[PDB]
Formats: sequence, structure tokens, C-alpha cells
Amino acid sequence: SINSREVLAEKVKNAVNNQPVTDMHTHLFSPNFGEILLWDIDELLTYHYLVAEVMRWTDVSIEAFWAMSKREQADLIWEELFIKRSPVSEACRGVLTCLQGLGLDPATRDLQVYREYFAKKTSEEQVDTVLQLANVSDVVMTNDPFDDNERISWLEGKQPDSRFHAALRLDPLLNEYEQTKHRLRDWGYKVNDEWNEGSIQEVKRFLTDWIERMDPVYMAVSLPPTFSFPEESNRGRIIRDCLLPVAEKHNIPFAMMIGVKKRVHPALGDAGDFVGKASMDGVEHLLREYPNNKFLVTMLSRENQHELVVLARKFSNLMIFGCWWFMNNPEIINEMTRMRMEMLGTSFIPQHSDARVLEQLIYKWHHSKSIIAEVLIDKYDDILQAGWEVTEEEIKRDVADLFSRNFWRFVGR
Amino acid sequence: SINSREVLAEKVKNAVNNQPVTDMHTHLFSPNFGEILLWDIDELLTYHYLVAEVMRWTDVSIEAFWAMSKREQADLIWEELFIKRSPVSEACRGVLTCLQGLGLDPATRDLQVYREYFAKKTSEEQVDTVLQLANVSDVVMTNDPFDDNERISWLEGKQPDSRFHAALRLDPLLNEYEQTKHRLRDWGYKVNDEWNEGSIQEVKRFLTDWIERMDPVYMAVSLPPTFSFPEESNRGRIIRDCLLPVAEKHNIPFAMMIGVKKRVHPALGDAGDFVGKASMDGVEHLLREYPNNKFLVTMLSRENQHELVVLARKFSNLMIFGCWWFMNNPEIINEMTRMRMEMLGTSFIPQHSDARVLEQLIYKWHHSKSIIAEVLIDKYDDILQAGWEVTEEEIKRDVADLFSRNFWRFVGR
Amino acid sequence: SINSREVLAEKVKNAVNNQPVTDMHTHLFSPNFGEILLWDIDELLTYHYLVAEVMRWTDVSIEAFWAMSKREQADLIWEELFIKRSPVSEACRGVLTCLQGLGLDPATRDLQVYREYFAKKTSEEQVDTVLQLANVSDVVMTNDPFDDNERISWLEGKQPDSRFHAALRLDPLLNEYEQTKHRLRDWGYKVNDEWNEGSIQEVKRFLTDWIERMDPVYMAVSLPPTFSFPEESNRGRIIRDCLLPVAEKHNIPFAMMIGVKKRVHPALGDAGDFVGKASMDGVEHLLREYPNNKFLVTMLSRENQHELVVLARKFSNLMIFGCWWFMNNPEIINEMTRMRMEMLGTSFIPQHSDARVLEQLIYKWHHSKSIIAEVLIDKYDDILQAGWEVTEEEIKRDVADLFSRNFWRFVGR
Ligand SMILES: O=C[C@H](O)[C@@H](O)[C@H](O)[C@H](O)C(=O)O
Ligand SMILES: O=C[C@H](O)[C@@H](O)[C@H](O)[C@H](O)C(=O)O
Ligand SMILES: O=C[C@H](O)[C@@H](O)[C@H](O)[C@H](O)C(=O)O
Ligand SMILES: [Cl-]
Ligand SMILES: [Zn+2]
Ligand SMILES: [Zn+2]
Ligand SMILES: [Zn+2]
Repeated sequence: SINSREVLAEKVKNAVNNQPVTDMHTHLFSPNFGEILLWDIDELLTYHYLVAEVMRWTDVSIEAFWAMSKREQADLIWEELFIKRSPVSEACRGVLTCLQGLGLDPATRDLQVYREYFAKKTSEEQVDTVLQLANVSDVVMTNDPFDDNERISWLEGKQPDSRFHAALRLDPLLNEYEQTKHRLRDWGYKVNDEWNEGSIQEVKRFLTDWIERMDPVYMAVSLPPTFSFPEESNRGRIIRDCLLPVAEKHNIPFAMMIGVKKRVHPALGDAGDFVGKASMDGVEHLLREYPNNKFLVTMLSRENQHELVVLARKFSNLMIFGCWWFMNNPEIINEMTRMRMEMLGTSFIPQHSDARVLEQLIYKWHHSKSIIAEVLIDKYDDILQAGWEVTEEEIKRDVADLFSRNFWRFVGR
Repeated sequence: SINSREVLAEKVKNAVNNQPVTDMHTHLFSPNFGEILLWDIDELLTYHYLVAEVMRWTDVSIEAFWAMSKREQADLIWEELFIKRSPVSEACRGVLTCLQGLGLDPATRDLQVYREYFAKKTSEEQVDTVLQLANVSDVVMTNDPFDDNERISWLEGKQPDSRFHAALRLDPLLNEYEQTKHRLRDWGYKVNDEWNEGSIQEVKRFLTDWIERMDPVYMAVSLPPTFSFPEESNRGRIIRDCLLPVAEKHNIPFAMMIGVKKRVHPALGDAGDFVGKASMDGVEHLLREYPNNKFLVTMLSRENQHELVVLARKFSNLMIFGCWWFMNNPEIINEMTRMRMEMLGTSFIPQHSDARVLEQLIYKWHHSKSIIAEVLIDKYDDILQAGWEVTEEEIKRDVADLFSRNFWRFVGR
Repeated sequence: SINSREVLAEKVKNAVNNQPVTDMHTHLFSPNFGEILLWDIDELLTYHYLVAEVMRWTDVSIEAFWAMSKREQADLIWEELFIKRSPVSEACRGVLTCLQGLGLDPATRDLQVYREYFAKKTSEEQVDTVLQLANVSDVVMTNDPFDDNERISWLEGKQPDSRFHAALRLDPLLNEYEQTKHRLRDWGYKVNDEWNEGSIQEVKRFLTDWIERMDPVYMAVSLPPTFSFPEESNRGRIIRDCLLPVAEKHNIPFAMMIGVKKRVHPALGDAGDFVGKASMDGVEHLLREYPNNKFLVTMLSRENQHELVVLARKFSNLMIFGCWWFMNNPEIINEMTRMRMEMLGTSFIPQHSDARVLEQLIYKWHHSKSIIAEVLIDKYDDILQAGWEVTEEEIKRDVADLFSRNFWRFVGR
């Protein structure tokens, strides 16, 4: 038996730390895909989270910033966010956690010595190291066929190694059909000006072709705060007539990441997206009217979090996951995870890294696991208090569900 | 349930704070004995501990000090030890704890106002107040029949109320028999020039008459660092032929307070006593050779404390008690209480107040309980972390033993 | 009027760190006295404390040690105590604190670079640097007229600058009179074979001559555990008939450092002295029988510390000081300072450095001040809890007393 919270805490932390992670959403790529996989300290420092933060302090114009080299941008951000002010933000703290995890010494602030660590290694070797340090067993990528570069890799016959899984990302198709439909035809998809049977069949054929090629764990899309469904728009029709029917046939979940208001500040590039609270109506309708379809949902607005949890209590075909983007901060991760566990027990996926740079797997999982561990400790302590006898083996089981099994069980893999 | 140091701390502190205390050695007297019972702020300030301390600072002569009135003495000490220097010593801190405990605010340093509180109250009322505030149920006195003022009270029928118990103090008889024997014969006890049957029987008769009149919980004596037993001396023969036989007969324990070197500085009066390490040979012999006699022991030298604990491990008829006088300081109370618990568990009496002024019951027990609580928390947490179940009921039981039951169980009442 | 614990700790540590220190016992000398003033890393590393410690490790014989040069000894000690084993002992920790305080960096472990720092400075410059860093305003030397080198200097005019003060050390006179009276005769002091009026006056004359030449703040002597008084020995007679009367006439305190057992291991030189517990009988008699004399006392045995504190409670003509030699270790300094403040408030002198090497003032005072601040904080906090509120001015007053005013007020200078 575990007769003290102090021992419980030790056992929970060990279980959480030792549990291999299935990161169901990132922007990483299998090493064999090439340069598309970003990594190293200069990439860490130029993460768009830090671009947005440095612009709040630096007097260097954004145009000038984009004009300088990768190394130069990294030097500015380091100096502005780490030296001129203490690197206390979550994103800056993350950079330090990565350095320490790699065996480097943040206390020296010797950026050139840090850069030297990476220069003497290959992509293949760094992924081996990072996956080991972050104890991540499986990585789900974001695979967009509309991106020429990435698309070439799939066209070439490249296959991700066993540690990487594909996810068919469809923002262009579902959100910019009017402009995208012209590319589909360039590829042999006979989509017509009007939405008839021929257009529907060709879109599905498109979806089906890529599903066969990537063997994705799910199809995904990021939607605006004004997302609605049903809706008489290209998106509404594509989802109704093509995506859902196909998703059902192949029994693959549809991942919806709702809440993002793209480019409210275009000059900032990837760092220029905002957020807004969304209506739950469309998700409510999708879940109810399509019981044979599986939905993975994460929302961007803090104000959408609690009702999303309640919606999960209503529908079993809904699997909520992670603390996305602006939600990926300790104060928010903590409240989200507690609301979720209190109303759903362990039937949810608490987190994903959303890593854009390989090394971030270290900090994203380190910072998140410690928070998740604290929550589990409280919840286990409360039932131990109620006389329940939790075993270390049950704790390991629960932890496996949260960090890995719940995802594979839901996707059916 | 109690499953963390944090929960444990709360329960222990609560149980300790709520446990009614039996103070087994004090210099307080049941209120009906008259002015011999000292109380109020001026008495607190003139406690001999503060007399010793003020003389290290004041340019006022010790002879001039004794010549001043009580209020003048109090004003000087207050001025010298509280105003001219921060009152950080244990005895000065204690005065402050009493004031606060009575609802008076030390923040104001308004001595005239503190005094008004006492003036509008009687001895009987202050006793009620203090016993309630210090949560002391029983007070054991020090009753010296050789003191003319004390002896007349007992002979004239004075008897303590239920909250006060007597202890027959015998220092003059055991340590000054050559002078004291003449007083015994003046009182009708035919002690002879030589230690013969007649002398032995009359001394026994003296002890029996006083036991019947006082119904003492024990007979006591303070002894010098040079104490020895067996010993061919008046003390050695009185203890062997008179005290031990009488104590066994009435099943009354014999309390020995060892290590005091009386009057090394005569001019300081009650404040002129020093300390010295004693040999354990005498105590060891008494315990081994008189298995049917009970011994309460407390020693004055810091260097005697560890071996006294080991001696208790050897003899069940030895019950050690308190952190006496110069031992009654936080640093020492802590080490003594920990060594005691580690080697004796709960089979000892951790403390007594030795209160000379009524209000001291407040600070003596509050200062001690906080330290004793901390020790218990450490000790209970060590076994809790080891897998042991500690219930709030077992804590109250143990705390009751330490602060009350152990004493009464030992005295046989 | 501080009411929060965080602010209290802040002000206390500030007062302690800002308070200019009077180091009332050292083995340092005014820089103008010449080579006699030891300084630099080589001196710090060869301090006899480290000699004793390296011998427990190194296979190099003591004779070989003494045979090698100073720089060679320093190299062995550095290697044996800092490189082969972590420098965790108090003495080794001290060397490090010194190097760091001077702006040097222990992280590099570059002994040669450290040495270069000292090579570019003069003795007068380093004392300026060290006295400023250790914030020491007054240094009391140990001046022995029996040492040829030192004696010639006092005779050849030499005078210390205003920052250094003299203390007349009399070990040879009080402890080796039989062999010393012959030198007294060589100096014009015709002591008689027997102890009579002539001998008494010539010894007095000797003391008075040196008192006028050195103008010492006190006369001192280190005594063995067997020290007794009164005593029919040269030491007993000299102290009774010469030292005390002269000390009183000049109102000069008599400093006794009791407990050292000289040269139990002669081959270790200054590192060959041992320790033993002393009887308090002689000190008690001195204080009681000579109320017009002032005594400064420090003892070497851990086991004498508590009773010495109690003796201070008895006699105001006793001022206890420092944590001497084998007592100058954190664990002991802590228990000693707490026992003292608990029974004496602020009426004592907590520490002295005993510096034999100039730079030691940095570590000696940095290590002790942090401990004394801790004790003060706890004690101030305890009365704060009782409702008493101190002002920042009273704290500075108290701190000044402990680190400087108590000493000067006691010697009457
Ligand atoms: O966490 C933030 C991501 O890096 C975003 O830039 C990204 O666009 C978003 O996670 C998405 O997949 O739509
Ligand atoms: O604790 C100190 C007491 O007040 C002493 O003055 C007293 O003589 C001693 O406790 C005793 O009862 O012998
Ligand atoms: O603290 C230790 C000193 O360095 C001793 O060697 C010295 O003899 C002693 O302090 C003394 O002055 O008697
Ligand atoms: Cl809202
Ligand atoms: Zn993403
Ligand atoms: Zn007493
Ligand atoms: Zn010294």
C-alpha cells in the first residue's frame, strides 16, 4: 500500500517520467525527409513564439529582423530576451530546459559553445538523442500535400521511420477551396465550377489518394473562431459530402483545432496569428449527427475550455486533446488538466508538444509532465483519503492511457 | 486519515495545544495560601532570571537594586532589558508571551497600561484566567516545611484547592542536617547527638507526619554536583535509613534535582546559583539497590543529559522529567527532548514550568509545547513514511502521556 | 516598527553585513611591523589547520613536509585536500571564501593565477583591500614581549596604525616562570629565588613597563584544562599578587583562553595542540573574589560552553567571547551562539577571527556573520510573534553591541 502522499508523489513522478510518450501533434518530420525537419539552438531561438516576444522589446524593425540571417536573428533574440531581461516567459524557459537536457550549461550563457554541440552531429543522431531524452516513442507529424517541398518527399516514395506517423492536414482544401480547387485540377482532379456529383467524387478521390499514400492516423484542420456547421460554404459542403463519408469508411478520426484568427498582423508571419472564442454549436452538431465518425478536438480560447470538457461528457465519439498554443502555459495547462480529469477521469489526452523544432520535445514534455504529475498526485491522494487503495501498477496503467494508449485506442491503431 | 507530514503537523499541533497540562514542579501556591502566590507584571519582571540578566547591563549596584521597591526594580529591568536592548533572551521573551496571552499588546510597550490590567483583578480571578489560558489542569507545588511562613500555613490548616498538589521539599533536612537537627528537636522530634535508633525513628516520624499533613505526590530535594550514594554522611544515612523506607511504605516517589551549586554569588540571592556536572554513580546505585522505590530525576548540567537518558533505559523505576533551569532554553529543550524520545519513546515527562510567578505558566508551556510539537511531528512522520498508520486518537493518547498521564501513573494516583 | 518576518530578516542581515567589525583576538600585526604579518594564498593554504588535515591524507612524512618550501607545501595541500577530495572541511571552505571575496574565481581551480594576484600588491595594499572586504575596522593583535623578533620592534619604536590594537600576551611568564624569570633578570627585573616582596614588585614593574609601551586593551594568557585558582604555584602567585592588582589599577581586563593541551604531537608544530575540559572552579573564584577586575573568557572544550554561559549569568565582571579554535566550526558556533543569546540576551561577544593570515578575515567573518544573523533573525522573530516590534535602529544598535560596542565598553576605551 501507499500510506503517504510523499511516497505517492514519488511513485507518480517516476511513472509519469518513465512512461514513453506518443506525441499526437507536432510539426516535426522523420529524419529521412530532409531539411524540412528543423533542429538546433538557432532554430530554437527563432521559434515564432520568441519572434513575437522579441518584437515587444527590440527596436529593430520586423522588416530588418527578417532581413538578417538565422544566426543573426538568434543573436538578437538571445540578447533581448535572455540577457537584457530575465528569460522568465514559458517559451524562453523552454529553450533553457532544452539546453540543460542536452547536457549543456545555461549558467555560462556561452551561445557559441552551445552552437558547437549541434554542428558536430547529424539529423539522424540528434533525433535519436532527443527522442531518448524526452522519452518520446511516437511522433505524429503534420503532413500537408499542398506544400510543394513536403509533397515532393511523398511523391518520391519516401516513408517515415516507425517512430513517425502521418496526419493529413487539409487547411488549404477546406479553408481556401476557391483558390485551391485550381491546384487539384492541375493534379488531375476534375473538380467543377459548381458543386455537383463530379466535384464531390474528385475531392473524395483526392482525400482517398493521400490516405493511401500517407496512411495517416487522422485528417486535420485548424478553424477560425467563427467556425460553423452545417454551413453553405465550400468548407461546410466539403466536410459534409467528402471528408466525413471518407473518414467513416476508413475509420479515421477528424482532428479539428478551433479558435485561430490567422494573420491579424501579417508582417509577423507565423507569429501573427490571434485567437477568439468559438461557438460549440458546430462541434455539437457534428458529434450528434455523425455518431459513426470520430473527432479529435482542441480549442484555442481559454473561454472555450470548460464547455469543451462538458461536451466530451456528452459524446463518446469526441476525444479532446492537449493545451494548444496560447493554452500551452503553466497556469492554463494546470486549470485545463484539472477540469478535464475532474469531469472525465482519465478518458482524455492531456497534452501534445506541437514542436516545430526537434529539441522542443525535451522542454514541452518536461514542463508538461511535471504539471500533469502534480494533478495526478492530488487526484490519487483524494481517493486514497476516501479509503481507496491505489496500486503502483494501476498508476502506471493510468499514466500509459494519458500519455499514449488513449490516442492509439481512439484512432484504432 | 493522516497520510502526510503536512496533515500530521496539523493534528499534532492541535492535540498538543488542546492537551490539559499537569505541571509537576512549580513554585506556585494554591491562591488560598495568600500572598505567597506571586503574580502580575511587576513580579514577572523581577523573576530572578531577569535579576541576573539586568545586572550584566545596569550600572545600578546589586545592593541598591534590593533596596528599591518592587515597581522600581521592575521599571529598571524593563528599561535595561527591553528598551535599551531588544528583549531577545528566553526569560525576556517569556514576559512578552505572557502579556500577549492576557490580551495585552507588547507592540505598545505601555507598561503603565499593562499594570492597570492586574490592579483591577483578584488572585482567585487571575488564577482562573491563567490556568485557562495556559490550559493547565494541575499544578504541583514545592512545599518547604522548614520555611517558617510556609510551615505555619500547613500547621494552621491551610489546604490547596483541587487544582494544586503538594510536594514535600526536604533540602534543609538532607543537605544541612547539622543545623536542621536542632530545629527538629525544637518541634518535638527527639533526634540525638549520634545517629542511633532514636534519631532514625524520629526523622522517620517527621517525614510521616508531614506526608499525612500534605498528602504529597512525592518528596523532593535539590542536590549538588558532588552528590554521591551510598555515602557515610548525614545525607547518605538519612536517605538510606529514613527517606527510602518511608517512601516505599507510602509508595511515594523520591524526586532528585541534581547539579545545583548553591550561592556562588551570595549577593544575588535566588539568582546566585551555579551548575556542575554530576557523577551518575549515586543515581545508578539508588535505582539498582532499591527496585521497590520510585525515582523522579532531572539534572542541571547539559553534559549529564545524554547519560541520564541511557540510565532510564536501564531502570524502569527511574522516570526522568523536565528541562530544568539552565536547561530550560530552546536550543537545549530541543536536543534533550529529541535524545529522550529517540531512546525512550514516550516513556518520560518532557517538561515542567518551575513557575515562580503565576503568569509564567503561559509562556513556559507555550514556548515548550511548540518545540515538543515539532519533535513529535518529526518522530511521527518518520514512522508514517515507514508505512505505519498513525491515528489522531493514538496521537492524543501519546500526547496525554507526555503532558499528564505519565506523571500520575508514576506517582500512583 | 517591523511587523513582517520577511522585512525583519532583510533588516537584520543588512545590519549584520554593514556593521564594521572589531576583531578582538587575532594573530595579525599592523603592516608596518614587517614580514611578521602573514598574507596570500600560500599562507592561507599552509595555515596549521590545513597542516593537520593534509597529514591525515598524504603519504608524505611530516618531516618531508617541513623540509619542502612554502610553495611546495601549498601545492601538496591544494592537491591533497582540494583536488583528491572535495574541500568540504571548514578550513578548506575558508580558503575558497577568501579567494572568491578577493574577486578570484575558485571555479577554474587555477592556483597559479590566484598566486599572481598577490604578487602584484604590497602588504599595506592588501590590508587595505582585506579590511574593506571583511568590513573590519579594528584588529586586536597578540603581542608577545618574550618573542625576540616582536620585542625588538616594540623597543625600536614601532607602533601599529590606528586600526591595529595591542594585547599583552603573557604565556611564558605565567606558565613557564621558572625558565622565564632568568630572562626577566637579563632585562633588569631582579626577581628573587623565592616569591617575596622583591619578586612581586619586579614582576609588577615588568607588566607596567609593557603596559605603558604597548598600551594594550587587555592582558592575555592561554591556559591548560588543569588550570586552577587559587593555586600555590608560580602562576597562582603571579596572577594573585601581580597581574590582578596591576590590571585593576590600569582598569585593564584579564583575558583567559582556557582548555588547550600544548604539544601533544610536537612534530606537527603549531598544529600539534590538543584540548581538554576544564573545571570552572578557578574562573568562579576569580570572578567572585576580584569584583573590581574585568575578565574576558573563551574556552576550548565543547563541554565547557554551557556552564561558562551560566557563569556569565552570575558575574557581570565576566565577558565571554568567541568560538575559539576547535569551537570555530558551524555546528558549534551555532549551538554556542544560541545558548548564549538565550541566557544572556546581547550581553556577550559572539566571535573573534583568530586570523593568523591576513585574508582569513574575509572567511572568518563571512562564515560567522551568516550564522549570527540566522540566530538573531530567529530570536527577533520569536518576540515578533509575541507581539513585540523592533525598529531598524534598535537592530543596528544590538548588532553594533555584539560586533564592536560590547568589547570597547568592557575594556573601557
Ligand atoms: O503552437 C503553435 C503552432 O506552431 C502554430 O503555428 C500552428 O499553426 C498550429 O498549431 C496549427 O497546427 O495550426
Ligand atoms: O528554575 C529555577 C528555580 O526557580 C530555582 O530557583 C529553584 O531553586 C530550583 O528549581 C529548585 O526547585 O531547587
Ligand atoms: O585558533 C587557533 C590559533 O591559531 C592557535 O594556534 C593559538 O595558539 C591560540 O588561538 C592562542 O592564541 O592561544
Ligand atoms: Cl466568455
Ligand atoms: Zn500545430
Ligand atoms: Zn524549582
Ligand atoms: Zn589565538
